[PDB]
Amino acid sequence: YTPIDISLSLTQFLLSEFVPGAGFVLGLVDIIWGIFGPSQWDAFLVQIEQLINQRIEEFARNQAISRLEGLSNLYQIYAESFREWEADPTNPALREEMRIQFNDMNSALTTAIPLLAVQNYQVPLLSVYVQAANLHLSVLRDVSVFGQRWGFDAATINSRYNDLTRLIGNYTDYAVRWYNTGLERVWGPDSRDWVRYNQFRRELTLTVLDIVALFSNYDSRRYPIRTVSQLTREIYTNPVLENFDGSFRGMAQRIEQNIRQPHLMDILNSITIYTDVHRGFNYWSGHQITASPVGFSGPEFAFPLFGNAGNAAPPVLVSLTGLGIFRTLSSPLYRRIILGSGPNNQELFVLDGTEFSFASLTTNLPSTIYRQRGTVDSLDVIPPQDNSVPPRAGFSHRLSHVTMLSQAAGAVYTLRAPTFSWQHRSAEFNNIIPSSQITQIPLTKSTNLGSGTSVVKGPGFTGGDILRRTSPGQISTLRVNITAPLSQRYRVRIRYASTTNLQFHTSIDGRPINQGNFSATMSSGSNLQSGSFRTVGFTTPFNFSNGSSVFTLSAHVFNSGNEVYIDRIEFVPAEVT
Repeated sequence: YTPIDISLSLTQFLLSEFVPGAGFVLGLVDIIWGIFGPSQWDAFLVQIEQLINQRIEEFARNQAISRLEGLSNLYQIYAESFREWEADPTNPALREEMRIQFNDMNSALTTAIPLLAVQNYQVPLLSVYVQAANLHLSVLRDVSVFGQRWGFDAATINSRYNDLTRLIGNYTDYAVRWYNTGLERVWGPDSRDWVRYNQFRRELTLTVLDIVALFSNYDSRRYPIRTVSQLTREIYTNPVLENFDGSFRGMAQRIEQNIRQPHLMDILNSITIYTDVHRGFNYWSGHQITASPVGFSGPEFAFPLFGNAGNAAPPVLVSLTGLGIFRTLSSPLYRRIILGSGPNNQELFVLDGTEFSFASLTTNLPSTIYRQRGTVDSLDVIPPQDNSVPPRAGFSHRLSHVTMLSQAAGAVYTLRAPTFSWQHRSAEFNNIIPSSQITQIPLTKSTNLGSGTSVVKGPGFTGGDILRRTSPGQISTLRVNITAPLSQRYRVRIRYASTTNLQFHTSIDGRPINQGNFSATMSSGSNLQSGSFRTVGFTTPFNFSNGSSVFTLSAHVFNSGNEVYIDRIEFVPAEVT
């Protein structure tokens, strides 16, 4: 198991078991920290060193691995003490131990951390910094909750919660600043650079950004109970270009521009693939996709045809079944040639096959084969989050969209390189609001946008993209399914940024429900950082009248020309005060 396999399972844990307790505490031991030896840490460092091409200087490299082993042994002491204390929480002995162990844990973290942010080696240390920072917020969150019951005085507990608050933000900002710096250091003009650039973005989303997005949930006073997030960002693969022995000069810009722009989240319904021929070689020449709005709250639309519809063989219909497409086994075809080219005998850089497999927890589903299988497996770059069940059940992402990159007009060869888009399994097909948890629903999971609302690129720490609007109006509208008894009262919070004070109004099924004044959070022309956002609630609770409702959100009472950014809304049970 690699840094990518560990990280994916950690993310699964953090998305399903985010509640203060022993289980959380021991959870972090079984997944990451219950390890002995540099081995895993050296593996975490190598994974990024060999990507940005920067091996950390020896001394610093060893010192960093050493602190990691130190934090590992100590947390193992801490976790055991906590397990015992929670069992006999009154035993003054156990309660003094926890205060002893806590302090040591905390001070070790405060010291190890800067050594994981060594000058000039900030980028390759990055996944190891994120793992420590995650541990730290976790322990600060620990006193903040059980400090009194351990015997701490309200004054220290209050200072710890203040540290937890300052750091949740400091850590978030550091990770995003360095991720963005390596990412640009890796960019280049030719296609070889794009493959490296995209690979950095891909792996660092899986091992850094996906963790950072959950840092906000450590704020114990804001998320007292089980809170549940959803990651809506997309990661990409391009079989034809990632497996090519060479490099098409100056093609990077083209490749990026081909990636679908910020948009509301949609569910893939089908792909109809078209086959052409050249020199006795059939290949995937073009295709057409059809997708539905989240929750299928709208009708199935279709995108224009990507590529060209060839006649060489009849169209193949790939239609969604099960929990989606969790695997693609691609077959790239590189027909190279020793020059002499009138427009006729040409080089081919395309795919002549791909097997699509459908996810399921119950049964083994029949895949849909387009011509033949291949050896380029998606699982090798986007692995299961759970390796104790077949990949069909432990899959971490599901296919969302397939573009089609082609050769520039005037290029003398045939390039048919489709970029595949992958969606995190957490972004559920439906928006479900149950009881006994603070359900988070990002606004990209909206059924539709209001006039003038834009889906803008996320800042890096929100787990996906965010909506924006510069004048009073309706933001968006979303279908919601309540599994909790309708008797349940809820309250809504809105994580947002705004250069102005304004009102947010909500309405369920046309009926006005909440309204309130929210204030500004940033100066005009400031660049978004964790501080720019605020998560504010409405005081008045409400009930849902029906199982499936249409929730609408709008902003008012402000001059146009101001930027308003809205990330997500949270449905908090009324009993949580």
